[PDB]
Amino acid sequence: TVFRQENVDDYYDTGEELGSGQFAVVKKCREKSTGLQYAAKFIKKRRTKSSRRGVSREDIEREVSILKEIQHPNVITLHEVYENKTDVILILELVAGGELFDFLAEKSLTEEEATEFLKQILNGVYYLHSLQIAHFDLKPENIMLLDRNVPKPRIKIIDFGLAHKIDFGNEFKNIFGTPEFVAPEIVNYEPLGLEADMWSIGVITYILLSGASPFLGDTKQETLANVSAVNYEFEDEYFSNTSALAKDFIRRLLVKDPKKRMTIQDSLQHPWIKPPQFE
Ligand SMILES: Nc1ncnc2c1ncn2[C@@H]1O[C@H](COP(=O)(O)OP(=O)(O)NP(=O)(O)O)[C@@H](O)[C@H]1O
Repeated sequence: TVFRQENVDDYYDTGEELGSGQFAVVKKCREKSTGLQYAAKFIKKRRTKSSRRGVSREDIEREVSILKEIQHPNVITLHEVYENKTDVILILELVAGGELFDFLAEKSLTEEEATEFLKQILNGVYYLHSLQIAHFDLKPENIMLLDRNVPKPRIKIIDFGLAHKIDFGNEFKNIFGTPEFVAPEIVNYEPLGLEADMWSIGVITYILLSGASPFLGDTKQETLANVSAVNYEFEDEYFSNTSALAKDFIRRLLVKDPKKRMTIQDSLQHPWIKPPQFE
């Protein structure tokens, strides 16, 4: 699929840098015709047929296709796409309140504050999974707040760089996100499905409640070994006054066998809730 090839600077003015990844730099921008602000994600294209630098056209088109399908309060949306010889430029919904990662760094959360965030994450993931979209890179950096200065911030899931449509219940292409957050099936290069996101949600929940990471070792390989072995525990120092239902929720997500793990629908009915890899 080919995108708009006009100069993005003819239609937008760019401002501050919002962040960067391994694929992209993201800048605040303002559309000239409307005065509305967006996040322009510049993704560097591959320069050759066999290069490791940049992102393949297949991968860029997948992220764009997935983003084009999305419309939900807890996910970012895609406004426009441009391209030139060097970059594809995705004009994304702006999330101006910073990462959940930054917010957590500033202040461990009460169970209420943690569930406030978590219910919104679950709603966003319920939407994605209903569409058979596995995000495959859920972690606190990829949850962003609309406004960080309110007592109950609204959030949006970002970073669809690893997202895939799951047509047959599993896909096999070795996707591999961030070691602290990946499920055992990712570590073991097994077929992957929507269940991998549910494991990541378990890890996120553990961190929200404690400020500690359940599998983190001193090296990436050690983290990955810990993940595969389900080598975590609830340290009393962090969890002694945390509710047993909260621990139950996490326990039912941090399950090696993806078939035995809670689904997104299960997680919403749970009594606690219910109303790249190499060094
Ligand atoms: N819609 C947005 N609004 C505000 N900031 C954003 C937005 N999208 C991305 N960012 C920031 O830009 C950073 C990089 O974007 P991201 O989509 O993660 O790029 P990537 O290089 O494709 N993937 P990764 O390597 O996993 O970071 C993020 O970590 C955020 O800090």
